[PDB]
Amino acid sequence: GQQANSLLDLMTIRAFHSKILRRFSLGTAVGFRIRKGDLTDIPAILVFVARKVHKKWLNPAQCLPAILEGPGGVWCDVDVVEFSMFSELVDKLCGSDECIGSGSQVASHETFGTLGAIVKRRTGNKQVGFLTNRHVAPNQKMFHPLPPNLGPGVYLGAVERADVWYGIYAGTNPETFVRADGAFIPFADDFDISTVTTVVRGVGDIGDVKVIDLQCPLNSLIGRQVCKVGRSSGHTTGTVMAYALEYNDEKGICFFTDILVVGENRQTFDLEGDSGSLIILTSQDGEKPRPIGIIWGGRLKLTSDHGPENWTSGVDLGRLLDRLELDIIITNESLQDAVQQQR
Amino acid sequence: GQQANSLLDLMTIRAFHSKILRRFSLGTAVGFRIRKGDLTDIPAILVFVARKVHKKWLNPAQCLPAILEGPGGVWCDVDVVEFSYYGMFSELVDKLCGSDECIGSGSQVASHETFGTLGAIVKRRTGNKQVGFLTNRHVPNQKMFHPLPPNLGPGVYLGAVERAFVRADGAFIPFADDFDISTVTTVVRGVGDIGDVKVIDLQCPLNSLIGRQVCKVGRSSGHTTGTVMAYALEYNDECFFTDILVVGENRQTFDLEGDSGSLIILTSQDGEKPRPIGIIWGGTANRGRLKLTSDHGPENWTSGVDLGRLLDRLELDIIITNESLQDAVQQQR
Amino acid sequence: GQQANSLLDLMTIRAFHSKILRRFSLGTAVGFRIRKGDLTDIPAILVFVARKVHKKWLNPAQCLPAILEGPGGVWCDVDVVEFSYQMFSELVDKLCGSDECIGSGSQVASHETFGTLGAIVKRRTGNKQVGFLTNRHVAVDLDYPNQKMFHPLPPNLGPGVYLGAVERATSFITDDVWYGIYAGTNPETFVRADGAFIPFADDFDISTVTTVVRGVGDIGDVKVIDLQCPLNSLIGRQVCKVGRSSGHTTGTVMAYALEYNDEKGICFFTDILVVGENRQTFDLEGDSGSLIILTSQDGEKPRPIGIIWGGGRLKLTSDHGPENWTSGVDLGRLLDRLELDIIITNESLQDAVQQQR
Ligand SMILES: Nc1ncnc2c1ncn2[C@@H]1O[C@H](COP(=O)(O)OP(=O)(O)OP(=O)(O)O)[C@@H](O)[C@H]1O
Ligand SMILES: Nc1ncnc2c1ncn2[C@@H]1O[C@H](COP(=O)(O)OP(=O)(O)OP(=O)(O)O)[C@@H](O)[C@H]1O
Ligand SMILES: Nc1ncnc2c1ncn2[C@@H]1O[C@H](COP(=O)(O)OP(=O)(O)OP(=O)(O)O)[C@@H](O)[C@H]1O
Ligand SMILES: [Mg+2]
Ligand SMILES: [Mg+2]
Ligand SMILES: [Mg+2]
Repeated sequence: GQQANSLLDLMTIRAFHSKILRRFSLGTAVGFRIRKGDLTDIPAILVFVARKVHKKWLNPAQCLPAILEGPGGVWCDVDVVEFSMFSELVDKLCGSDECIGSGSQVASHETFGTLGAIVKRRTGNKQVGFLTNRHVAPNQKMFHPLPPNLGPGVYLGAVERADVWYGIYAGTNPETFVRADGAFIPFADDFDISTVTTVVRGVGDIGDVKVIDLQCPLNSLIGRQVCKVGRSSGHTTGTVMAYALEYNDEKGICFFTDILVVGENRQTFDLEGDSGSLIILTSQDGEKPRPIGIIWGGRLKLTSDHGPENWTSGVDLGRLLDRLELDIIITNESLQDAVQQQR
Repeated sequence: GQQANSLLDLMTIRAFHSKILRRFSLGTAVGFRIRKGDLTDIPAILVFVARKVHKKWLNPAQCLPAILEGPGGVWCDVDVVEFSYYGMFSELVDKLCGSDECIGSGSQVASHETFGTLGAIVKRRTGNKQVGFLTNRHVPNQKMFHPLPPNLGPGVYLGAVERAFVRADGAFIPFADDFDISTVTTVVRGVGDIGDVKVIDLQCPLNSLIGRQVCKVGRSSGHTTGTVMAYALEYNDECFFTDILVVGENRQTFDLEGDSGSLIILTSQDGEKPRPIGIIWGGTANRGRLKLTSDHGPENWTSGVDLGRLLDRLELDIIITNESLQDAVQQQR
Repeated sequence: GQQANSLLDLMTIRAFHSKILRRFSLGTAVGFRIRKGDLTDIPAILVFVARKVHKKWLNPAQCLPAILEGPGGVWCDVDVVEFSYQMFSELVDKLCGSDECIGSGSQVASHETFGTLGAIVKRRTGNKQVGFLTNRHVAVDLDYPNQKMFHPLPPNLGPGVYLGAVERATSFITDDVWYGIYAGTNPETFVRADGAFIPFADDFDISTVTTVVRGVGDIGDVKVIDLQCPLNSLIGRQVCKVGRSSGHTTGTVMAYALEYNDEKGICFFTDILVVGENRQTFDLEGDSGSLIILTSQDGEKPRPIGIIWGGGRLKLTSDHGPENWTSGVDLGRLLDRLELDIIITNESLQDAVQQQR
């Protein structure tokens, strides 16, 4: 009966008790216990409650336990958490730059956001396009910086358009369930890809996607510093606080997202319009920063001294690329290789 | 014909001219004249008007006089004030709203219909001598929880509200039969130990109440300090009477919505314990402007229910030490 | 083929190229080129666009040229500007009803609207009535109990004295269809920013009126905006305004002769554009009608040049957000249009009052 040591361990304990944990919680996630506002190294399932109160005011047997035991004697802690812009860089991202890349504004007749990454299809026509958040509203036409009806811009491409077993074994509410996801926009045939850069302007050259391994120690992901560059807030930095967040409505889970990020220094990590931004691990030892997710477009009580903070939903990048069968392009050389290999 | 020297003097003068004063005012109160934004020592009837303008733009019949004489030649000043009915995050507020291990003055109390602040720990003077708490009376029992009622969130059941123009009033919630009173403290967190209620004497000099610094601890704004600006406020739109008027210090609001029921406490000027004089009244909590200086915009004002007169009418005694509280629990029948 | 050297030079160039300038812009004005957030001394036509973007995202049809040449070879620059279409003090308190006099900056209100008194004026001819000048409200219900001005409030809202009734606008050249077609106006929507004259009521006590501008002081005579003199007499000059909502503010004149577009043509014209100094707004709602006054950095008395017109992004630098802009009505031309003279001393007012017929 060993203590949990990985994201998978926490996720199976959380799943094993999910039906009961939804009875007294708004949702759950996995990470490290947060105690007196500070991150611990104690693996835990984070339980989100509408209002966190002292034990004395809870009904008998309404107090969440401190420990949970899953299959095989693997155990973990239980942690209760309450769930209640103008710069040179932003100016370049929104249309004043001579190149298009990560951070650039992308807009349709219906939505607007940030271009996350330049990617290519692994198979088939091997088209070169970009990756951004999947908006929750088929042939949606993407322009930078604005669609024709609102102002000038070039046509980038159309969003590529693409379950019962979720409601069966995950207990999702089929009427309301949404899993945070990304979308692939292949570049239109007549779009000039020589105007594309693989650099992230506010950070610099990035390395290849950092795959989130669910069996490695938790401090590989939880507590890591990240940054993002988006059209609305420019450059911001945050911390990865949790993984595999489940959110609950009255009849089951209604929201899942892979990554939870909180901005540093009680500052918001993202604003509306930053959805699609690349979530990047900042470099701690001199290596190139590596992306881990995409921002997907409530407040979180972390300190008792200050008010609740905004939180950010992220899509696991490595699993997104696998699901869409895409490769990230991180050099101009790789990009020119990808372009000439389009069929 | 001596000048007015007490609250009673001002009020008897005010009553004698009541109809005449209401004809061109939203309401009246008694206190000290406010001149060039500063409090004077000049006893005055405060006349509250929707919009204060220079006399040159007023018709003579609407211009208020500067002096009024009541029965027996007792006289006072008349002071015109622009007025209207219409118009956070800290360790302390967190404790008041549910994270503390005790319940007391400042603690959040809520029902399915209302929410506010617990003002004082009190007991019935006679009969069964039940121990309960005092808060504002909101304008079929309304049974109260800390911090939240079952339909909105977690909390312990405190008790049901006892039911006793709108006059500002407080209400007594006797603690439920199964409530653990050992979780109650008579300390006002953020202020300390308080002394006994300070009776508002209507015949002593005005400077005992008007102009005194006060503080309150409430679930919405934590600790704030202010000044008592007037007594015996009467309002008539076309309506409501409250005992105490407070304006927050440093052009900062004295209360926010949810602070109603908070204890209004005279700060200690010489080393004695601070003494309560009132309870914040709900309604007019967030609503209401008050022009005090022409340098700054209008300021918020707060309504207070006279505590000493509230306790008498409900026949309650305030409990101000945890020893007195332990005793009162043992004497309940 | 000389460079443009006056407002008239820039405006004739702008007219000669009206079709090209209007096809992809929200509007145009004339002034000095703005570069890297700063005013230059380069005469230019300002072209206002909803979003300013890099050349790489523009079709050659939509990319504006940097220079335009008109008839006779006279040329100028073209500058692209990103565009679009409550304060408490001792002064504001006096302006809103606590002062013992009425004058420029005082609050004036009707049953429907409120604003600022601009200037004390008199008719040149006829009965030579004394009154005041304020903005002409558009989209307002000007029917019998709505042209009645009071200070500070109308009888339904509070106390105040009756000042007079707004005189309907007698005109414009825009109303001539023949001229309108040549200028490209849309008749269905076009609005000319304008002022209005309120003659004082027969029983209004004019001895309660002052010609002083509180917060600035005594003013000189109206400064006529000359269209053939060098641009730096107006463009870039610092101005101030006293109004009921924001009290005293200072700004800079950024452009002249703004023409604003809609789907069919020109729908708004105003004479002056002002931007507040130090990234702070020049006006708030209710300051409309305030006198726009040239500040005197020399020792002469400040001179009025316009009136604030009432009821825009104008993003100038990349580090700061968009700034508000203010529409001003050319005072000298407004006075000519309404056949009015401004009264600038309290002795001169008494003369005009005794000279009323
Ligand atoms: N179902 C519930 N609803 C609301 N609050 C609860 C519930 N269950 C437990 N709590 C509160 O949460 C507390 C446990 O919080 P948590 O597990 O985060 O402690 P911690 O992390 O060690 O310390 P900190 O509170 O500083 O994080 C319990 O003592 C109880 O007061
Ligand atoms: N019915 C009324 N409605 C509105 N305003 C009035 C009315 N009657 C008097 N006033 C205004 O109130 C003024 C008197 O104000 P007040 O009594 O407050 O003077 P003060 O306190 O000595 O000086 P300050 O005005 O600085 O407080 C009068 O000069 C008049 O302008
Ligand atoms: N129709 C249009 N819509 C939006 N933007 C345009 C249009 N035509 C040109 N532009 C942009 O406007 C720019 C010209 O701007 P402008 O004339 O203000 O330059 P500048 O004043 O010398 O420098 P600054 O940009 O610092 O003012 C061109 O580089 C082009 O990117
Ligand atoms: Mg914790
Ligand atoms: Mg006064
Ligand atoms: Mg420019």
